[PDB]
Amino acid sequence: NLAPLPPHVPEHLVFDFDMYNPSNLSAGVQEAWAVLQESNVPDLVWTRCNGGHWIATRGQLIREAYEDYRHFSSECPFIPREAGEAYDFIPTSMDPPEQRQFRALANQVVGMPVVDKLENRIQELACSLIESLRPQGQCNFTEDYAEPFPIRIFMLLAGLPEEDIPHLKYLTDQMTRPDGSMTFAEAKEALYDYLIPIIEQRRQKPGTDAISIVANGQVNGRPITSDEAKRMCGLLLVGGLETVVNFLSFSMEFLAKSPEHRQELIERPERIPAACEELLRRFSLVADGRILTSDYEFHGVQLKKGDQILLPQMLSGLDERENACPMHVDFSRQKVSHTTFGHGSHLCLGQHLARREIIVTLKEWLTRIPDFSIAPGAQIQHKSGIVSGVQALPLVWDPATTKAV
Ligand code: HEM
Ligand SMILES: CC1(C)[C@H]2CC(=O)[C@]1(C)C[C@H]2O
Ligand SMILES: [K+]
Repeated sequence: NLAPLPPHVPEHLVFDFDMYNPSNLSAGVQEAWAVLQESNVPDLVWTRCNGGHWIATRGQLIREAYEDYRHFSSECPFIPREAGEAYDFIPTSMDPPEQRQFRALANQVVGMPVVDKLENRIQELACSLIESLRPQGQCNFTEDYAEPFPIRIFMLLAGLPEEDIPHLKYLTDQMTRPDGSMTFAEAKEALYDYLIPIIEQRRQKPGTDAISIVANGQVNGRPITSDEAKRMCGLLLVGGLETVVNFLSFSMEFLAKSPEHRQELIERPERIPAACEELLRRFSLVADGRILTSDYEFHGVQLKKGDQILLPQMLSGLDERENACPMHVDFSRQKVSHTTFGHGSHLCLGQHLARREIIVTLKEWLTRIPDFSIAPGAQIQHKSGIVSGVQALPLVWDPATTKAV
């Protein structure tokens, strides 16, 4: 239901958008969010859903807010408030100056030098999974590739057993698209419960895995504490288990529905890096926010200290004012503008791993399975949250049109 309208919010700014169950979700989750950018809607609106919060609907305001960390703090970055308050991951729950020291440590496990390290294991696993699917002429892409590929890469990088994936995937699901079986705080508690003994073991007997690197690392000189290491590893788990996993399904659903864009990439494989970028814009999928540190007049709207503001990273690139014809996918876009990996001091540290996983998937899938479609009669359902997603993606192809390499 709807929270009572606070006294300082004018009535002409009310627009009751539900980020966990938007009205037009049946048309596609990105399209459902894009109703916030129709001609009747102001640049900054208030929704009474999920406890009541502001929403910035346009790339210009979203970028400005993410840059101004003095007014828009990441101390409480999730809606609803009880989730944002419980949220204490590092570095995301910190503002500069304190935040920055932890980014260098995190960069040690997912930074560009490390991604070049994993280059061939990433390639090897993608090829292995796709060739296993190729003769079947069908798959459930979410379960058969979108989950195993990024998650098994992350679990190897973190030195965690693959048998733990269903448990951990359940918990990160509850932090991003809750089904109501757990609050965010309970899921976060359960994630830390998993991590605490592992952190302890790898500070006594350190190794070469990402948890060992974070847990034995230094933070601008001084040792990291066990608690900080846990709060960093929690974040890396969510990123490894929820981001590329869900993005790959949006991308493959689009290609399965658009033979012309497929053929363009088969005909012209060197455009695949650019296509990755244009797909990251069109099927952007993260939406978090900030909390006001003081009363502040922002673009002619009076924001109050403690107000939460959703700053949908998803919406910047779908904004017609940043990209003409924003809902159309054009691999030859001159200037692809988006904030899919965030903006400001919290720019995604995993984005280099993410791009490699996406580009390797596209190259290696189209090589072996150039021609595929949605299974006949299937209605693809999307789900909305902090990270939006695809419920299921049944694909079909003629094994005779395929190639083993
Ligand atoms: C398509 C894939 C991905 C997308 C769209 C994405 C998106 C984002 C966004 C929007 C933020 C900024 C959050 C904010 O400002 O509140 C972020 C931060 C971050 N992401 Fe990613 N992410 C992706 C993949 C990953 C992966 C695979 C990892 C692996 C560990 C990762 C690690 C991080 C970290 C550590 C931060 C925090 C940086 C900081 O707070 O200083 N990301 N991501
Ligand atoms: C918003 C995020 C997607 C981003 C920062 C978070 O807390 C995430 C949920 C995981 C990481 O990639
Ligand atoms: K918090």
